[PDB]
Amino acid sequence: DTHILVFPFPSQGAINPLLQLSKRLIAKGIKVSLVTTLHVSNHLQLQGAYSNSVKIEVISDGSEDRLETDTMRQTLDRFRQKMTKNLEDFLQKAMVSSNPPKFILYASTMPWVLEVAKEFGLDRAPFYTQSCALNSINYHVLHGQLKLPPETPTISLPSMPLLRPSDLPAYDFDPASTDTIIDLLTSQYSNIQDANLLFCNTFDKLEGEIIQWMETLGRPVKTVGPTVPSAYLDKRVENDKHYGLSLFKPNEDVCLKWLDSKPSGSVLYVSYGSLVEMGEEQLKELALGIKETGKFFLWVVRDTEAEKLPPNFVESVAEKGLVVSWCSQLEVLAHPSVGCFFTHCGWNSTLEALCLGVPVVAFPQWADQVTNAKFLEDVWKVGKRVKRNEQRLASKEEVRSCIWEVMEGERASEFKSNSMEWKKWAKEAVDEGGSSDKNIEEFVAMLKQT
Ligand SMILES: CC(=O)N[C@H]1[C@@H](OP(=O)(O)OP(=O)(O)OC[C@H]2O[C@@H](n3ccc(=O)[nH]c3=O)[C@H](O)[C@@H]2O)O[C@H](CO)[C@@H](O)[C@@H]1O
Repeated sequence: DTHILVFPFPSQGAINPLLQLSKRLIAKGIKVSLVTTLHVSNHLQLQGAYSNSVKIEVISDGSEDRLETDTMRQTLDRFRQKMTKNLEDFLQKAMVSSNPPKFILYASTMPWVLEVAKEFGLDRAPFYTQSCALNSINYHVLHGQLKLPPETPTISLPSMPLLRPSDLPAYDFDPASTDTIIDLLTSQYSNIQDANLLFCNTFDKLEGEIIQWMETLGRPVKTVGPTVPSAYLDKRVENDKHYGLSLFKPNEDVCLKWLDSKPSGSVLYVSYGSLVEMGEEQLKELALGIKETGKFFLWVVRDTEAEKLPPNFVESVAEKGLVVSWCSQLEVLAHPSVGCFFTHCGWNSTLEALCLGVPVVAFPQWADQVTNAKFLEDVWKVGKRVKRNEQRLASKEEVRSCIWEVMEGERASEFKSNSMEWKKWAKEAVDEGGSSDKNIEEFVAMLKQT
């Protein structure tokens, strides 16, 4: 049996991509052990009931958890120190077992794992879960060719589209941690000389030239994305309709029946992000702008954010809008009545829109969302970004006009045609013989040779 370890960043918001990749690997005959923390094992249902199910290895005792008194630097230092010892202790045992691991695939945000693997003589590779465009930006910040505030009005990197400073990732949302955040991201490219491979959560037709640029750094690059459940793509992995490893228990849904009565391609699905907080002022303009379009809309917004909606808003859109606390985003985007997706452009949501063929109204808020939005509008051409003013407020007029332009304007047919092409190309990449399937097959072949 060929056995490997997968070690994602141990957070709910960061583990889905390699859980999905793990499922593609076990479908090809690889035995996978998920290395993780007590916290993740307690909050997620990771155990499958089958012979080839991902094996869960909890290697921590919770002492690596953040304390309320920490600066981000202190939390990161304690995590690295304790998890370095935890991984060393785990490999001490695993490397002398009956079927020792032959490789460790780890999140790119834990670059310290490479030095542990190096000491043990264990093959290893980081997984970059975000876009390949972010790899180029972060690499250029590490090597001095770019700065956190761009020193120039325009940015022309190699094999990339032109970027304005507003298109660059915004991580100054927490000004005391900005320096720590940039050091961690730039540290993901520092030790790649010793990586067996570099894995990226993207596909060749989506970021081909950037991937080719990344291949000039000296190491083989394997695109294995999009990491979206097989049911919404190639359908080659039996009932894989969710991101997790345990059996899928669907929630009671009020969204699909409502969508069933609406005309095909007519409704705007709205989500500004499951963990994004929006100010009352901005939420009011967003709400009224959607209302002014007169379109049917399905807005998913969590209970603590829903309390910030204007009074009488929900009652005022009783006819055209369904505002709910939760829906299955994949099932909503796959529904034929959904014709546009108002999104914050998180990388997960970006790939879901591309895989499901839905045009977008882009409303990025922080981090890599701004760069993803730039690509959705200006490179992939599946939608438009909401214009904000000199105070960064997107007005209700700016929200309404953007929605109308994507769904009804001169380029509306272009966006739908482009969305349909990307859906076809994303499915092709992960289906048999595709660019991502080939890379996965190549990895599995390499593992079979040890
Ligand atoms: C790529 C990534 O790591 N996350 C992105 C984003 O979220 P991301 O793009 O992951 O967006 P969400 O947090 O909204 O979604 C998380 C997951 O929950 C699902 N979902 C969400 C809401 C809902 O009602 N139902 C549902 O099923 C989505 O399909 C997705 O798979 O997180 C940050 C937002 O602060 C971004 O900076 C990240 O780039």
